[PDB]
Amino acid sequence: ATAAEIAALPRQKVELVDPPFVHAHSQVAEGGPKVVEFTMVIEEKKIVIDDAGTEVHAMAFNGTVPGPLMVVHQDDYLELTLINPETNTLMHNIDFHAATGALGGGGLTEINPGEKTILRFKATKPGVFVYHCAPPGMVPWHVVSGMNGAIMVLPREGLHDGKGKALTYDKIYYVGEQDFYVPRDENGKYKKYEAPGDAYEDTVKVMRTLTPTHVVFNGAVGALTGDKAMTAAVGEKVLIVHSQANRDTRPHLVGGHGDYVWATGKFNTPPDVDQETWFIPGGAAGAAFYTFQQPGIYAYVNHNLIEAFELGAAAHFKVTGEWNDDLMTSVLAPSG
Amino acid sequence: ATAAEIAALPRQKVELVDPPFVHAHSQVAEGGPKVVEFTMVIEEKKIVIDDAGTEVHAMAFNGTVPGPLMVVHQDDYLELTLINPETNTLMHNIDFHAATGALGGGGLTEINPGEKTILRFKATKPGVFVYHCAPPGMVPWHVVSGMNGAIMVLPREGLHDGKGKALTYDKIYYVGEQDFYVPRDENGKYKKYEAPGDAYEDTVKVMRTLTPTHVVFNGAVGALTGDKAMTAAVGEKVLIVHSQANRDTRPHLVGGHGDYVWATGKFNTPPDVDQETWFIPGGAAGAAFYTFQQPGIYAYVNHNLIEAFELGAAAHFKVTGEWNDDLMTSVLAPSG
Amino acid sequence: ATAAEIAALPRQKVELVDPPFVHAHSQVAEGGPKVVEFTMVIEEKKIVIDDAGTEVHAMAFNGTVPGPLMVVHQDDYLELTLINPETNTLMHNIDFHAATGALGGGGLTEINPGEKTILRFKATKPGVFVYHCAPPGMVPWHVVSGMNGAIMVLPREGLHDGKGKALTYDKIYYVGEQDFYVPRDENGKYKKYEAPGDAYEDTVKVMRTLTPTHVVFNGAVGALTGDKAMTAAVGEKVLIVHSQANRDTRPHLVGGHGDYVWATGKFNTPPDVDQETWFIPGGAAGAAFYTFQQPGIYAYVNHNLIEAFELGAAAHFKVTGEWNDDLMTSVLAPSG
Ligand SMILES: O=N[O-]
Ligand SMILES: O=N[O-]
Ligand SMILES: O=N[O-]
Ligand SMILES: [Cu+2]
Ligand SMILES: [Cu+2]
Ligand SMILES: [Cu+2]
Ligand SMILES: [Cu+2]
Ligand SMILES: [Cu+2]
Ligand SMILES: [Cu+2]
Repeated sequence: ATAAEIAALPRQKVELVDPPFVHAHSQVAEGGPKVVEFTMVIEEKKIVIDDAGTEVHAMAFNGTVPGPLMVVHQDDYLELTLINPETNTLMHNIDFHAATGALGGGGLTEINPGEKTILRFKATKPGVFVYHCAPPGMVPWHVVSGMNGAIMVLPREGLHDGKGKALTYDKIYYVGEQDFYVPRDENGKYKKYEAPGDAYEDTVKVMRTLTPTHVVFNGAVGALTGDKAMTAAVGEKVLIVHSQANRDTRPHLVGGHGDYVWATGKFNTPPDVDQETWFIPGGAAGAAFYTFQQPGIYAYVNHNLIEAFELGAAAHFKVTGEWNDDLMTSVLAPSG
Repeated sequence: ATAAEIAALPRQKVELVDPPFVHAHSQVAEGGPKVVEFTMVIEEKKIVIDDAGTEVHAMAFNGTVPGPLMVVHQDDYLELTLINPETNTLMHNIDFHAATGALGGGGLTEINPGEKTILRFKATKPGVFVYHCAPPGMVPWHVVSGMNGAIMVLPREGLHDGKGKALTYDKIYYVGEQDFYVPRDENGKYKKYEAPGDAYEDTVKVMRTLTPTHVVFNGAVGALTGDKAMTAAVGEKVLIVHSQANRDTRPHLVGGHGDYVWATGKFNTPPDVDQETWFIPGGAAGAAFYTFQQPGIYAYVNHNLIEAFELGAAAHFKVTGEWNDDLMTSVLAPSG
Repeated sequence: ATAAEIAALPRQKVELVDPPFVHAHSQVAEGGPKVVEFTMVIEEKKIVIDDAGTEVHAMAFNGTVPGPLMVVHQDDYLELTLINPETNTLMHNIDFHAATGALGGGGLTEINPGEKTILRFKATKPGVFVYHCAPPGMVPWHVVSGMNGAIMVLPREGLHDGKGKALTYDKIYYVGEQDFYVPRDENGKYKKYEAPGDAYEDTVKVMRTLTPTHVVFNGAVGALTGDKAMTAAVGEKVLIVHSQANRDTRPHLVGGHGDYVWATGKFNTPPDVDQETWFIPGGAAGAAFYTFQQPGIYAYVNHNLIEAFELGAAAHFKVTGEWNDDLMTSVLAPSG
């Protein structure tokens, strides 16, 4: 397309929403290609990641960890206005794994505190993709400080299974998984720092052990539980997008399955089916489609159970509806 | 189907056998859907896992680590009677990843010592699936104490390749891989405990390093080597079911291949072919089909070779038959 | 084929080149099956792997880490003459994951210093495969000392996508990724030794932590950068073969994609497409095909960013050509 043709395309400004929710969109594209506009302000901010009060100096796109899910359709253009407020202290940028050129956009979006930039790229490939900050020489530190999220590039005709049958979800959730490396003192207690820079040296030492102290969903142990548990109903079709920008994960819906899973996150790659536990490598996003069949509470976890239950990688789903005794029944309840 | 229809299905009791062997079954279903009954007694007992007398207080379904492989066909019902003797000290339950609802059955099978329960579930999806104990609040501790196994839900018409041709094995083995986390004193010696609970704190500390002290097959270093090597003959077709309920593994048959590998373990997902090393994520089972072409001793390992040869994840296959010089030949033996 | 039939086949002597380059070959087979001859001399030598002068006692096939890529076609025979110079101190052998029998050839190629051997095997399965040394009792030590490489067994008809359309590359690069476990002294300084055997005990203790001190490409931090950055031009199709003989990796071309990726490395397994980050388990090789569309510098990394940017797993591609503003453009460059 020529600059003239792109300039003639319609523009649509989208208001982002905080994970695990996803901004309104249509699965099947409405009309032809458009330039979809998003705006995100970067906030370096202290966040608490567990019940003990452990703090992390997060580097957050749009103020959240993970950053929000941006949704467009194949061949649409995503135009991001990225702002680094003067209140921040570090330079930041953004690398869209969905984009082509200049290190995912990283080479064209380096902004110091007090600056902004607008990047536009054509979303030529359909799938879910990670996006993350990557300042030369300080790449992993920004990413494991929570500066990452994902986008979804839907095929213009929506999702289909491996044989061409349409797959239409009733609702979608975006689960961003984050590995944190928090320094500890001599008593094994997590340390707190005044400014982000103060924690750098101590944090890199922990990062080098390749052993996170916390592995969480939506920025904190238990973030997606209780009144923040995800919800569904028997018969409801749910797409769960999951990302991990730095480390491998293996999602599992306890009590359910992944009916169709684009484990690589790419929609032109046929989805695996009837999955118990799928695998998403560090640096990628994946998506699982499931139709709930039983009511009750479900856990959704990274299936290295130590990471799930000791480190924080566990969420819950509350599901309404009628119990199905054909699928499962307690013939004899626990008894002597 | 109707309530009367389910109640009218035949019921069949099957006797289990210890891993790596598998109980009698037919690859193609015999007759229509049935309710297949199994019974397993849980045994908490000390087992020695290496050549230095290292002990683990195992939590073993049917007295073995891994628990036995249960085999049924798609749309049969699996009805398990699970028994927790009064001589045990902990509450246990079971989550079948093959099942749908109540956390895989975990929510309906919590049995204290002195209790039993009977769970029935319809095996709606074909494939090999992990099953494991999962008491709320102590899930990884039970799983890494060896309380896990797998089941195989065969398609009613048996296995097929990606093109629809039948794949009929001559024999099948079940290799359960276990990551253990045994505490050590300050001198580096593995600690011993009187009761399972006594080791809880020390064990969770090791678990949090995400670094197992041992990674073994069939519950101990060298359990499937030497006089306990698995066997085959040139020309024989073998299915090797492999599971890991908590941590990733990458099986490899040294000197062989995985001709067809359902790496995700699900039969409706076409198998990868001609594999050198496949990948099974923690929380899943996989299956590899191979026709032996050469006689001799083969090693079968988790291909992180440190895990295989330093930590214990190495098994052997002893294969009889005629050597094929076309496939391989020493043109010039080692010589000065 | 009979011994006589094999004896009658034409032979072709190949001259190997140092990674990441690949020796001359034809994608589509030129004529019928042949016996392709290769010769490699094993060199035990010191290599410096980081800018702090850290040393590793490398055990290098052909004198490099990784060993060179050998290319043949399906059903050709690969005849390797392996030499262990009297100047070396250890016995070595070779296991080709591409081969069938005798532990991949390892059981037939054990040569002490001063000996040589000639092994011939039929390349019956198409794809990229790892090859590595594996002396009984000291397998991982040789592999993590850099004694591994890969070979590519091309289909006779060249590469094809999942629907049969031909995929012909303009350039091919071989990236061998190595996990190193270098002992440190009481002050965190890396130790040096005057003999390979002298570091054995210290090295095994680090290996057991399953935590590498370095993760590098072509044997050293920054190896494939600067004077060694890989090159291409906009419009060129490039195949990147990547192997890791002992530990998992997750390749990612920063600013690009894996248009077609045989993640399992096997050509009869259809490639995944539009990949952002692919996964190669320890003990395997994989291959990604990409057509460059933007000029500039690209980073190529293992996407656990700590492994890439703290431990050393990062390479660069320098691409020439015209920038494409349709694919990506800076609407507003970084500014106040
Ligand atoms: O089935 N998840 O523990
Ligand atoms: O080919 N197994 O080391
Ligand atoms: O997109 N690689 O950090
Ligand atoms: Cu940043
Ligand atoms: Cu990235
Ligand atoms: Cu238990
Ligand atoms: Cu589970
Ligand atoms: Cu060697
Ligand atoms: Cu190997």
